[PDB]
Amino acid sequence: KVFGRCELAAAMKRHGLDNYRGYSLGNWVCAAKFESNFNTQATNRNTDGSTDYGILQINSRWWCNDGRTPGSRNLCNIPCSALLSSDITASVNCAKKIVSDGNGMNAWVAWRNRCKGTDVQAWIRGCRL
Repeated sequence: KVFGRCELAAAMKRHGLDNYRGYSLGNWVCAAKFESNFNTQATNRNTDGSTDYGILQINSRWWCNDGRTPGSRNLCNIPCSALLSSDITASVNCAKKIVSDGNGMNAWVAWRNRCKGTDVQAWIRGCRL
């Protein structure tokens, strides 16, 4: 599925991301925009044997199990396939786990590079929430 920004904002809010651990909703929408262009199927296969999965491009070394990645920790306790669902349940819960394990949003390279320090509220402006 390719989300729209406001549709994604509303789904992320229903899953509790608005101000989760100090990150206002626009941060999460901005991260998704630049990680995957809102595509739940986005899959980026790296040369270290890991892969980044789904709308938030969560990586298979620490976070989800794909059975092909060296050093696997599976800290979200999910198959990476769950991160490719059209419904964002697994991706949101795993994003929460990343932060609950002491990582900022700085875990998402696209957030660091496209979102941190900008007017991220613009990503939810004019959305029904």
